[PDB]
Amino acid sequence: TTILSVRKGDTVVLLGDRQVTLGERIVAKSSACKLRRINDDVVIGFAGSTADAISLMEKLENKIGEFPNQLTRAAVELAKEWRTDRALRRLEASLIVCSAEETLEIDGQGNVITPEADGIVAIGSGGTFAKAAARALIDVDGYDAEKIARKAMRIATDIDVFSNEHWDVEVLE
Amino acid sequence: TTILSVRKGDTVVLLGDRQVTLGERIVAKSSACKLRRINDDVVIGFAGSTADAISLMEKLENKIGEFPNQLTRAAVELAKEWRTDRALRRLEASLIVCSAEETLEIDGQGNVITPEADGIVAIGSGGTFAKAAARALIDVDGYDAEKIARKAMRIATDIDVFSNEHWDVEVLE
Amino acid sequence: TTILSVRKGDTVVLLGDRQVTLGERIVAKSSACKLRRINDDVVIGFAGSTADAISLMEKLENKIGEFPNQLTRAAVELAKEWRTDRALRRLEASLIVCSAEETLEIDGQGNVITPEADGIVAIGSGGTFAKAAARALIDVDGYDAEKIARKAMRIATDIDVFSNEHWDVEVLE
Amino acid sequence: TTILSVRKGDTVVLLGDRQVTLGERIVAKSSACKLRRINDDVVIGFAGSTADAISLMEKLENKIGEFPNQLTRAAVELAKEWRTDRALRRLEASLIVCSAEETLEIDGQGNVITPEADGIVAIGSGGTFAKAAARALIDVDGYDAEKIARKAMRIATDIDVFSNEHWDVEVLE
Amino acid sequence: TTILSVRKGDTVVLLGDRQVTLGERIVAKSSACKLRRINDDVVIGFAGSTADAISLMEKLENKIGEFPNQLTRAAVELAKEWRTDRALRRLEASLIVCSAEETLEIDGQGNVITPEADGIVAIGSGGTFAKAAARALIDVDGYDAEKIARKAMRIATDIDVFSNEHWDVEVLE
Amino acid sequence: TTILSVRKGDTVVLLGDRQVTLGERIVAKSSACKLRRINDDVVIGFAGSTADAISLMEKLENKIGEFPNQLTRAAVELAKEWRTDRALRRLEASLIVCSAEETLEIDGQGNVITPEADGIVAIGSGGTFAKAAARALIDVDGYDAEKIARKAMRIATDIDVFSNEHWDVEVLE
Amino acid sequence: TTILSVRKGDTVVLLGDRQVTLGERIVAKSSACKLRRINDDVVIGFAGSTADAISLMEKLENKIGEFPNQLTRAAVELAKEWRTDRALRRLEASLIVCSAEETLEIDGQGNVITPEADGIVAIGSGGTFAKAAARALIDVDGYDAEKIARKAMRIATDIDVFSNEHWDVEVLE
Amino acid sequence: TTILSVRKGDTVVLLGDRQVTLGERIVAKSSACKLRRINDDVVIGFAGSTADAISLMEKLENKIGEFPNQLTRAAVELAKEWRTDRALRRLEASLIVCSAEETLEIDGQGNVITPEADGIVAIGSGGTFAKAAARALIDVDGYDAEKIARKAMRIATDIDVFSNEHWDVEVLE
Amino acid sequence: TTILSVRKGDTVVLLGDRQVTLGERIVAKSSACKLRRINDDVVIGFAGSTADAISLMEKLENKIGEFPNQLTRAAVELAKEWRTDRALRRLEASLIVCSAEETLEIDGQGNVITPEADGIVAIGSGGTFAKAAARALIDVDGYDAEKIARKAMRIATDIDVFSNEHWDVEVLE
Amino acid sequence: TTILSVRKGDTVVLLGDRQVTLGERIVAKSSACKLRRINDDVVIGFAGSTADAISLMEKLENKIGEFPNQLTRAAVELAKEWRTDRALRRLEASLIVCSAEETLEIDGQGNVITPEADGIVAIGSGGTFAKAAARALIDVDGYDAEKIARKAMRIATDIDVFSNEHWDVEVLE
Amino acid sequence: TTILSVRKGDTVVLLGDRQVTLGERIVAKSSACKLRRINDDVVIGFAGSTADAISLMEKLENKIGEFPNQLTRAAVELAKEWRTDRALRRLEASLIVCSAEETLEIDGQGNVITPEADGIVAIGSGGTFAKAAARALIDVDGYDAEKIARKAMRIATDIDVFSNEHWDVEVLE
Ligand SMILES: [Mg+2]
Ligand SMILES: [Mg+2]
Ligand SMILES: [Mg+2]
Ligand SMILES: [Mg+2]
Ligand SMILES: [Mg+2]
Ligand SMILES: [Mg+2]
Ligand SMILES: [Mg+2]
Ligand SMILES: [Mg+2]
Ligand SMILES: [Mg+2]
Ligand SMILES: [Mg+2]
Ligand SMILES: [Mg+2]
Repeated sequence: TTILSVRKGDTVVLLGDRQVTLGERIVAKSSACKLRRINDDVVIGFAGSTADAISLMEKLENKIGEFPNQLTRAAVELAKEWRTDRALRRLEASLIVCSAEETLEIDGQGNVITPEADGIVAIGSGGTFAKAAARALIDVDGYDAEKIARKAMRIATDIDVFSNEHWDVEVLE
Repeated sequence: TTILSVRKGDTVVLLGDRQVTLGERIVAKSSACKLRRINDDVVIGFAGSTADAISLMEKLENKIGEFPNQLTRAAVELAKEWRTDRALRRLEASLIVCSAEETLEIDGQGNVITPEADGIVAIGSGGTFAKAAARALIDVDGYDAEKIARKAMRIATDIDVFSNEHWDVEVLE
Repeated sequence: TTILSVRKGDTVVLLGDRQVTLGERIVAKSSACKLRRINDDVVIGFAGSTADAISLMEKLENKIGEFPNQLTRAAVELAKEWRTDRALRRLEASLIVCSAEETLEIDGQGNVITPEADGIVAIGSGGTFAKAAARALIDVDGYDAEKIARKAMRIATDIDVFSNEHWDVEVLE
Repeated sequence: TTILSVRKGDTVVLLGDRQVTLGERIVAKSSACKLRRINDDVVIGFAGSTADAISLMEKLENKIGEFPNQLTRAAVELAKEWRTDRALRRLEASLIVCSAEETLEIDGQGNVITPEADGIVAIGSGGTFAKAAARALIDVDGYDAEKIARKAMRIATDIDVFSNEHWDVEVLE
Repeated sequence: TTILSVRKGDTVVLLGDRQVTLGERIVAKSSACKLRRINDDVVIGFAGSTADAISLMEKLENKIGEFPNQLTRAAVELAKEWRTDRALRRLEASLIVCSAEETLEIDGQGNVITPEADGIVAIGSGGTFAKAAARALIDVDGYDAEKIARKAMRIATDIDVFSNEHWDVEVLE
Repeated sequence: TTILSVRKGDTVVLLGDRQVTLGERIVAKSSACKLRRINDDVVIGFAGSTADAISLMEKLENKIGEFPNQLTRAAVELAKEWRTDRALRRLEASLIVCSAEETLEIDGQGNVITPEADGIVAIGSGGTFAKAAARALIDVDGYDAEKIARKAMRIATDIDVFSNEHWDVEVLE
Repeated sequence: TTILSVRKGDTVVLLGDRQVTLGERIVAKSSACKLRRINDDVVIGFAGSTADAISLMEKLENKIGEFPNQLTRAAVELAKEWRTDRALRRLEASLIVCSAEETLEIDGQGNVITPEADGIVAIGSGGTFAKAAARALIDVDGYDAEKIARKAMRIATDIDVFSNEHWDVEVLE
Repeated sequence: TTILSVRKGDTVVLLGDRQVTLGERIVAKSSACKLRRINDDVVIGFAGSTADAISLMEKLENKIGEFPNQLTRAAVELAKEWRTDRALRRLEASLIVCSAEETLEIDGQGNVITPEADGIVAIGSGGTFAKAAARALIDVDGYDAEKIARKAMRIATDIDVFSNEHWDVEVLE
Repeated sequence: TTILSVRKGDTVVLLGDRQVTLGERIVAKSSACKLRRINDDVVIGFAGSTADAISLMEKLENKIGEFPNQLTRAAVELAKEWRTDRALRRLEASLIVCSAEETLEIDGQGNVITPEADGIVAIGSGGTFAKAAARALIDVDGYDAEKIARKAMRIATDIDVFSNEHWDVEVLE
Repeated sequence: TTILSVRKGDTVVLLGDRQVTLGERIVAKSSACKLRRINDDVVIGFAGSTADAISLMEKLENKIGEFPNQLTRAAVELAKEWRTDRALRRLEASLIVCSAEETLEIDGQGNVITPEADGIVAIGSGGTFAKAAARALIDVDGYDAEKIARKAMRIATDIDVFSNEHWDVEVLE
Repeated sequence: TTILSVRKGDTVVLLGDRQVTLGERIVAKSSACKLRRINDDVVIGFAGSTADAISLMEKLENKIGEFPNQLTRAAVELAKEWRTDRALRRLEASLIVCSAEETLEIDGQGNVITPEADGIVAIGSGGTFAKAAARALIDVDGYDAEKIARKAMRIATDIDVFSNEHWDVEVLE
């Protein structure tokens, strides 16, 4: 999987590939969407199984419900619960949560990561390749957020045998 | 095990072999049915033990009871429960769920997989071989769903030492 | 251990050897009975320790109590419980359950296995050898159920270092 | 450890050595008693730690309280509980239970073993050596139960680096 | 694999199935012959890869060349070399060597096994099942060597997921 | 990797993908040719590293040099050497060798495999998927060897994360 | 395996059972001789495969050839070679070497063991049980060497699942 | 991670680096703060994930709430709970707790460590290097607490591949 | 750690070193007291973490509260609880408990060990060295309890890399 | 380590960082050069230890000596030797070999990899990140080879905890 | 072990502790010298066993003999041989080689490390602690090389349970 978010200027994008892999060996679906809206202001992308990811999304919605305009706090509360709940701990996933304003990466080790100044966040087997590629373009004139994101996904997914070339795209802002 | 579903035209079929293997070594039964009807509109096939599969079937019936004509939703709710319930998580199985309209694959990793456009879904040690074979025939003139499914089962079960040549067949639509 | 059941004609037999082995290397008892009656219609043989086997027998009696004339259903319910109960899952055993009418094999993987048409079921380290031997004799004129079972036990228990030549015998139907 | 019981004629003996070993390496006590009376009619010897063994003794007393003159049943009920109780299962021990009439060996695998006709039972790292030695003497004129037991302990404990030459002795029956 | 030899009366047979399995998972060929003649008086069947088996056959021919009418000695010399040669020891195979007069089983553990009085020898994942089945029939009137062998192969190969129903047959003697 | 050969009619084809994967994780080259001609009559494809595959190719050329029109024999001699040479045994590869007349698969387990009647052979992580797909089309009117091979490669390489969509093609015949 | 030697008075006996076990689970031969003469004065019994044991026997003959009337030295030289030769070190076996005068046990750890004053030596899975039994009888009036050895083999082989009741016997010294 | 506290004179400092590392191989954030105030008198630094560390911080706040002016006791009570709570035990973290007066190190092994007279405490992969460096400077004229801490962080974080050069600083007192 | 108790004459001493080691690699504190008084008559030393040891101390105080002048009984009850409580079982520690009259060693294996006649008890990585040294001096004229204990601690802590030369001393008694 | 080569236009650059890491955890040198010239036309960079890398360099010089103007062939011959030589196979390294004309990557798996059309090759823990970054810039106006390489090294070495910011640079062309 | 070298000004020192540890557990000698002169200009310290270290010293003397005033080259040639010689590779050691002019660290991974500008090099379990401490003092007025080295050794050896407080000292330059 490769989920990438680039914020540049008045815009932020989120991309994910669509490959589901079994046994680290075979592609079982090449057209699975890994991004979900949860309102007008917030989208989220996931690496991990449908069930794991969705269970964690729902718990996150509850944390946004409780802390309505502190995205970061909700994220942290989610991570806290995730690490202490026996059930949740049996799940593997990583999430990126995106608003017009903030972007957060949350994993099952309990890290809650915001971008450096460059506005770049990524998860998945392909994520680091994407981050690298994006960073190469972040300060180059003519490259808006989307263009950066697309070129980086191409590069990352070409590299990552566990990610494909078919992407979902969200934009905010 | 090999369970295969092919949807072509106004018809969908589901096939499963009948081999039960112990210790990945020996055949203990060559005549076990791996398909269950649960009403007029829905059949389901399983890879895994009688007990594990059935326990998961029953939880799925409950999810259909609660979400009566959203087969996909029921599947997703099942997967959610399966991944978070301590007990269910100790079970190994995979399911394919078939209606006139939809087909879903659900596993214990929490994946919920629908076919690509070709209408093909399969699980079990033989499943991917069957999917490959079916995809070779999906767009070929003269091959309806049943004929495709039978030829692919022959091929896949000939290859998979854990699947046999005796099949159960369901048809819908 | 070797527990074998052969049904031929209007007769069924159940045999078990009497060896208890420790550490997979030394015989601690050569005279342990591995068969138990639980009413007039039903006997049961076990591979596994006295305690594990009996605990599972008692849970099975309860399942027969709840589903009085569906031996098969009780068996399945037992298997279901066995697979989902944390405690039961820590036990190693396999059972064969015999009535005049039905014979079932239940193991800790959650399989519930009925014989093929040949009426033969067996468990234990020696079970598959016994099954093979019995099958060779099932359709031969002059061999009733008991005679088949005895010859197959000789053969299987000669081969299995974990089974001995001393057998308990039940007859029904 | 070596605990040995020999029943011959109108007499039964129980012996245990007195060595406590740590880390399978060093002797921490050479004068620990491994036998306990629990009334006039019943003694018991243990292999395993003081705490484990005693916890299991107490549960056994309760089983004798409930089944007052079925020593064998109590033993079996104890084994049943031991195997299903999460807590008890974390204990390592083996026990021999002796009355004028019966002798039983119970372990943490859930075996409940009575002697063959020769009246010999043993547990511990040294137990099998002792059994062998005792059996050599069981049918020899001039050797009563005690004499057999002592000679066998000498032999077994000389062999077993985890047992010593200092023994506790009980006689009944 | 299943290679079986039955000697009864003035006749001996050797059978082998034809399944080649990769990764203990998939059938790569269902029509591979596992028997070789090496002159008028001697045939040999193998479990193991073409290359391993043949390399060992050739070394065996050399041992027969050197010890021309002591089949048993040749076998033993082969086993001796096989166990001490670094190269040969990296091979996995088992062989059965058959003449009008003698039958020997040789493996990579260095065992050299001749039949018991019943004239039955077998190797391969299926071998023991076959032996069991054959032994059940060895003393039954009407069953010559071939008939026994065929029925046993059916039974064994039906059981062994790593053996198939297509057999090669040699007869001597 | 996916290397596939289909012989139908007076024609045989050989295809290989071009992906090189490191650490089972990342694509390091997407344009590597895995097929080599060695004269006018013989081509060969490999799964494995450039160095391992080539070393084995050269030893195979020598075997053809020595046994000029027994392709099968050369293959077998190669396999024999490969399995007994200490150095060669440290290599991982699989080969398919193709002439107008014969096709062979050789691996590092020492198997030498010829097609069944359907004329199909394949190796690599994607090979079995390709074989399945090809077999589905082998007897269907309109599908010559090349067309079969291309469709099966699409299917297999779409499935195998370790194979790509860029193929080299040889034809003979 | 159980090989036992008892020296009492002006007599020494050597016994071995005849069971060959594969995979530590099935008996492949119940009639294999584990004793070999090598001249008029010296016999030897082995635990381990025919090939390993014989290879080591032959090296021992050479050591006796070089040190003709120091049985003990030959034994030690053999052990020395066995421990330093790469090839020999890959073999599993233990030997007992018997003359009218001396008895030695040699293993693959490089121990060379002579009896205590009681004249008893034993190897194999069953060896220590046999030693224990023999020691119980060594000093009892009426038991000559053979009688002791036979009773101890019964006892040890009854206990050892890897030894049987069929014995070869040599007498000297 | 490197968290360091140096107390010298009427001043104490606490430093932490800002690197978050994934998979022990890649830096995911170089600007994460690892220090938290919890009132006017007490700050705390952590090695471990945001979620684990914060969960443990909150439990510590509760312990300070219950034992208001025994920092050391709270620390010990926290450690006690941490070691006995199933959930907490699944977390990896280490903490340093600092007041004007006391400094404590608490880890998941249940150690509660106060500085030696030199006033130095440190945790993390880099902690022991920092301790070593600080100790070299503790008694040297001209080096106040901050200066010592800064130089030791440079040194330790230069060495530790899992710590970076960007530090957060607290001073008390 | 090294905790040692020597009782000689009308005096008993208890000593412990002060080293705390992390990761079996580094000294984190060289001045940690490992002895605690709990009233006028009883002191106790521990090997293990502050938290584990203290938790177990407190449970021991409760056992003394309940069995006020049976120190041995309290110890045994503690051990019983410790071995059956899920939480306590996750702790590693060993204790020595000392009164004017009795001395006991308790570990997490559930052993409860009293001295031999020589009045010596010790725990920790250095404990057995200390016991050896003390036993060498126990019967030598001029050496009272304290002098013995000090010399043995020197010797043992010089040897044990996990114990240091700084000791806490208690005397009774 | 990060070694990167970018060829763009009539220029090629080769960069390597200078960090040497021990135990995958501490930096032992931050100023080690990982590039070596070997004549006027050819430079080479290495990941791996000085000794391993240099040993392999010297063998490569010999291969260039033997195949003077086929850089690619030398590389392949080196890889061949490296994979078959027992000694060389014990070394861990990867190399990049650069001339004005060709660039090759050689590893210990025996891969020999040339760049895609983009002219980019990289090895080391950081290599794939550098490749990703370089690829993002390869086709952008204003970025010559050096500028691309420098920016990609910054990015990759920022990410790779096993690479640093200090680089050696060669230019050809 | 801790071997440390500090070069400052016109002077270089080399120190080593004297502790030999067995089984990572016990000190077997506290007075072993780990430094050797090999002429007037060169000393060397080692971590590792006497035999390993000395064998490697001798090979190094030969390399200095061959490259008389290129200390660095000799070191590199030694490392080269060490990594390719089968025998040498079975040794564990690390060395520091010191002259008036150069200092080199050589290990069994094949690294050859010279100091950074600060002139500090160290090996052994304690080495990194020493390096850290030394670096803290390197630029501080009043601290010559020896004084730095001594203070760092104190600190490092106090930390490292595998190093002691007794040091050997050489001075040059
Ligand atoms: Mg890809
Ligand atoms: Mg099949
Ligand atoms: Mg048997
Ligand atoms: Mg002893
Ligand atoms: Mg089969
Ligand atoms: Mg693919
Ligand atoms: Mg036996
Ligand atoms: Mg750093
Ligand atoms: Mg010490
Ligand atoms: Mg870095
Ligand atoms: Mg120290």
